[PDB]
Parts: sequence; structure tokens; C-alpha cells
Amino acid sequence: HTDHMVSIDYAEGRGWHNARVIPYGPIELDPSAIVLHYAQEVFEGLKAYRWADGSIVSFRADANAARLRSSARRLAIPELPDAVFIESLRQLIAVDKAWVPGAGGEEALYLRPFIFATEPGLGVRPATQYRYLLIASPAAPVSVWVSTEYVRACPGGTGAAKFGGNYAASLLAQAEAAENGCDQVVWLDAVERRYIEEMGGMNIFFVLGSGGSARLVTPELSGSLLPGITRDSLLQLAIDAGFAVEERRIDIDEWQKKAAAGEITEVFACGTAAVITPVARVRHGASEFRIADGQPGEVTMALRDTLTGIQRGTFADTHGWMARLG
Amino acid sequence: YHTDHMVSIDYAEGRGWHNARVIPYGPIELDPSAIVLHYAQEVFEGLKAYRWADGSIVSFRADANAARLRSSARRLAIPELPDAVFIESLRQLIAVDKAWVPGAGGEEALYLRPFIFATEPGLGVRPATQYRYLLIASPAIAPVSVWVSTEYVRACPGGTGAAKFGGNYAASLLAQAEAAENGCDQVVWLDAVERRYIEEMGGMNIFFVLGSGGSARLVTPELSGSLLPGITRDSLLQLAIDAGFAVEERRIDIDEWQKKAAAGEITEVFACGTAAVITPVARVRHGASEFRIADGQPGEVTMALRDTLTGIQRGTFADTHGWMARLG
Ligand SMILES: Cc1ncc(COP(=O)(O)O)c(CNc2co[nH]c2=O)c1O
Ligand SMILES: Cc1ncc(COP(=O)(O)O)c(CNc2co[nH]c2=O)c1O
Repeated sequence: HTDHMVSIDYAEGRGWHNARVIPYGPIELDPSAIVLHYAQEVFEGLKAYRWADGSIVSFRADANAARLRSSARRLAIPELPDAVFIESLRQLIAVDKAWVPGAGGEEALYLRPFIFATEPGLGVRPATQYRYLLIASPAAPVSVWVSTEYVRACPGGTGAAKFGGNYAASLLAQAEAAENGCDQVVWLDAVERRYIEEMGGMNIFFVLGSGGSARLVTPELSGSLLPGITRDSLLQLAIDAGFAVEERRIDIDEWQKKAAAGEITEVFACGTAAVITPVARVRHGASEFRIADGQPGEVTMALRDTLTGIQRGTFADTHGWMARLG
Repeated sequence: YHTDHMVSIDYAEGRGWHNARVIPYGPIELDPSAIVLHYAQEVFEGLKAYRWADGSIVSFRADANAARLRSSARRLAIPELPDAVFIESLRQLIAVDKAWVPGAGGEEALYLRPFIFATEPGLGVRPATQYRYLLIASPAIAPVSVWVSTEYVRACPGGTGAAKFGGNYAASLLAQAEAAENGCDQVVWLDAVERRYIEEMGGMNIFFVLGSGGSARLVTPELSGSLLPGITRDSLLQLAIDAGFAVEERRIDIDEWQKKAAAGEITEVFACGTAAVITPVARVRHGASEFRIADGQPGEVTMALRDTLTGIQRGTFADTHGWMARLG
């Protein structure tokens, strides 16, 4: 973690107030603070990048701001205004700027904005007191384990929110994966236990065919998986590069069948931390199957090169995704 | 409000659960990266301590809570707190804060809140290697109306609904607001997959009474894997059998509830749980539909069971099943 953190308080009637930059250090809670009992909390994640001209920039921070608000609404948490969200990013970079790594490769500074209920009380109801903190931390094909025993979120629930509870529910599967020598978990839909949703901390894309004829398929926003900002961006970039894209349902049977037939030629996972991570093989119960030759796919690495290029300030930001933080 | 003291126990991978100690009730500290603040790795319980006429403090089925906290812990990848350490923590707090247990023998008792949360600093999504357990205490039949949630779902099969886990409660807060907006006091939740089978209330299990007198049948949702196996629920099923009522655990459709209530087949409805013991349900809102349960008054079977269970917990009715045990 870096040297400082940004703290902001909420009190009913007063709104979000008392924003201040303080050292990174322990915080205090009443034993009956609602977050310790009923998990009323939401969070975000995004990076600060250093550019060649010496500036520090963010990638689609406005999207994170709005998503923290969408998550907060689902959890009955008062929304942090986008302007205050953005300003907290600027405040932290101003004091901890030396922590942002050099330009220009994979290295960046990870920013963790988060909100938790602090009001003391064992009644099960939305809190009237909260805290927001902003902290910072300095920041290869994988195998995936299909979870059949566990479900992470369901329609009408909290899966489209970045809510701590979704991650808690995933811990046992994430241990069961490692016990099968897999790197990550792919989650299936709650209702029919068939349709691909997402991985534990990433969205998932499928490449079908190859060359100019190659096209992208990704699970549609079901209501129970996260609308990732990397996912959103890659949809836009694929369209920019002339790839057909389909947001639709795809189940594990279609995945296995089309991979075996060689129609699915690449699979990749995407998210803020790794940008894009190739998926080489899949374990589904007793069976295992490989994606193509198990190596990083052509479209996979082309999209990754485009997106990291924009983020590092090497390639034109045609969508106006980058903004200055310091 | 809270009593004077709390019990604190730490978990670390070399020591396991250790350093159990009675300390004043007061603020606790967490690293900003403590896993509970990001990924909600936490579970909890709730039970009461009762003062009896003879001066003793007793627990009701505290062994059941000890085991359920372990079951909850297991589902949330939390190292289990041994049952003996759980029971001892109840005894430790009652020993110093006994004077806080209210007088015998009405509705008043001392509510106990055992709870575990992840304290290890780290932003990696993995089970914590460090936890804290706290035990805190807090001093503790009007019919209610219920709103059937059709828009929100509280837990998923394959999920965490059979565990007493903070995240189930977090997920439920938005629906509880829609209920108030429609005049109702509590929320009834339906199953995730088919959006039609009755699960439970936000903090209580639900029962239906069919018919009347000795031939009445007590009906309750079967354990689905996504609703909480309430200890009050478990006890009332036994008490119903003791009394000679037929009991049925099964899947019950929401469209069956209103239909049988309107036909006079469902004669009573109630909710049960640690805090209120039994709360009669008078009225139900489901979408546009609204229906009443009989005359809206507490039902005969409802109050017979409530009187028996409260009687056992206050020591005035014979404890045939050995549910009551000395705390201090
Ligand atoms: C469940 C889940 N799905 C998808 C994603 C990808 O979302 P994106 O990053 O906005 O593209 C994340 C990562 N979300 C996080 C982003 O930064 N830290 C995170 O935990 C996630 O936790
Ligand atoms: C979702 C849910 N279902 C059912 C119940 C009833 O469970 P029982 O009390 O064991 O009969 C509770 C209350 N659980 C609590 C028991 O004490 N404090 C509580 O929050 C609950 O929170």
C-alpha cells in the first residue's frame, strides 16, 4: 500500500462530507457496526498510469464513478457523487504521485475505492452512517475450473453490483479450482446451471473462426454478472477493428462442442488488473479440453495490444477514455 | 444498546483460535485492506440468555447455534470455531455481565450476538488467514403484514442461503424498503429458480396452519438449500408433534397461499425466530393482490405453540427435550 488514503464520511441529513487525506493506517469501528454483521459494502478498482510526458492518467474513471453509484444503489447505500469520486482520485495521486510506476509497460498503480456501513446497530436495515476510503497498491495462459456445485449470484440478486458478498460466496469454489490445478473459476447461471456467466474477477470472451472472418462472442449482461469496464471497452474496440460481436447466451455444452470442432479458436478473460488473459484449457467435472493449441490466440493478443496501447498513451485515444489525474 | 463487556477471540494460522478474553465493550481496529471491508467474509449467530425465577441464567438450544455457526463458517471458507469454545464464550460474558439479563419472566431476555469477521489485510480474493470472533450482548405478538418480493431474490441454490452470512442480509435491504412503501411490515422471499416457492422472511421462517382443532396441519417450506434452518422452526416442528398436530415440510407455491387463504383452507399464518419467538401474520400483499388471514387476529394453533415455547424458555413448562441449559 502507498503512504496515504482518502477518507470521506456520510451522515444522514448531511450527505457525503469531511473529505480528507490522511496517512494509511488502522481505522476504528464499533463492534455493532453494520458492515461487520450485514456486509453493507461496495467497491471499485481501477488504475493510474504514468505517461511519457510525465502526466498521471486514468482509464474510464468516469465509468467506475458511475458503477460505484449503481452498486451502492443496489445495496441501499447513498451514492457518492461522481465529482467527489473523481476528486478523491486526484487528491491521492497529488500526495502519493511517486508511487506510480514508470512509463510505459504493464506497471501501474492500483486504486481501490470502497464504501462500508459504519453505523452501530444490530437492526437489519440500511445504515445512516458510512465511510468511503480510497487506498492505492503497487501493481500467461490459464486453466479454468467450471463450478457445478456452487453459484455465485442469481437473477434479482446482486451480481450486477460490485458487492463484497458476491466474492465471499465464491471462496469455496476458488479453493476447489486450485485443488484441481486450475487457475480460475468460470461460473454458470443460477437458473439453468448451464450458461456461462464470468470468471471470479474477470469477464470472458470467445473467438470463433479466424482471419477477417473471426468474430467475438461474450455472455450478454444477464443481470447476475458484472458489466466489466474492460469488457465494455473491448466490445467497442472489436467493432472498431471490423470484428462482428455477439452478446448472447452461450452454455458449457456449446463451448466444449465448438472448441472440439475448432470453430472456437480462442478464449480469453478480461479485467482491470491483467487487461486480457488467454484461456488455454478447461476442466468441467471429470473432463478436460484444450482451446486450439493451448497458445495465446491471434485476436486475443491483437485486442490486448490495442487496449494497452491506448492506456499507455502510445496509440490515439479515439474514444476519449483517458483523463489526467496529476 | 450494549452491555459492559465483550468476548474477543483471535484466529491466526499458527495458533488456530486463541487468546479468548473478556474486555470492555469498545471500538475495534481494522487495517483499511482487511478482507471483511472488501469481500464480506463474515458469519454470525443470535440467541438469548434468560433469567429464571430461581435466579439462574439459561440458554435455549445453544448447542444448535454453536453447530450452525460452524456450518455457516464452512460455507464462507472460515475456520470453524469449536463448539466448546463457542459455549465457553457465552459463559464468559454472562459471568461478568449477568446483572444485564433482565428480570424473569416475560418477553425480556438478553440478546447474544456471536460473530466472526476476516481481519487479514489483503486485496487478493482468497480466504483470510486471520479472523476475529466477538461476542456482544444487547438488552431485548402484534400481527404483521407481509409484502411478497417478486423483483428481488435473496439467495440462490448453490449459494449462501442456508448459512447465516452477512451478504444474504445485505442483498435484502432494498426489498425491505419496497415493503414499507406498500405499508407492509416484513418481506416474504421466493425461490430463485422458479420465482414461485415460498422461502422465508427477512429474519424469520414462515408457517401455515391448515384447518383447525386437533386435525389442523402445520405446514412450512422444506429446507431448500437457500433458506435458513431456523432453530425456532426446528423446535416448533417438534412441539407440534408433541401436541399431536400433523406436520408437513414441503414446497409451497405463492399462488397456493392466496388461493387456500381465500378458500378458508389456510386458517393461520405465522413467522418464527429467536427475537420475537412467534409473530402472527394478518395480511399479505402480492403485486396488486391483497388478502387477509381469517379475522386478522392471532390464530389458535399459533398462540398455543407460542405459549408452549415461551413457557419452556422461561422454565414454566416442562423441558421434555432438554433444550434449556445453565449459562450462569
Ligand atoms: C466479478 C467480476 N467480473 C468482472 C470483472 C472485470 O471488471 P473490469 O475490471 O471493470 O473490467 C471483475 C473485476 N473488477 C475489478 C476491477 O478492478 N478490481 C476489481 O476487482 C470482477 O470482480
Ligand atoms: C434469514 C433468517 N431466517 C430465519 C431466521 C430464524 O432463525 P432462528 O432465530 O434460529 O429461529 C433468522 C433469524 N436468525 C437469528 C437468530 O437470532 N438472531 C438472528 O438474526 C433469519 O435471519
